[PDB]
Amino acid sequence: IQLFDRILLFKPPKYHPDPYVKRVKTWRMHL
Repeated sequence: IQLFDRILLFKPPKYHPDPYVKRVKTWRMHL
């Protein structure tokens, strides 16, 4: 379930977001 770029831990009960902290995840992916 990570088809965000190529198209457009726990589970959150308040929202149904098809990940809270990406501010520094994608940046480290290019390293």
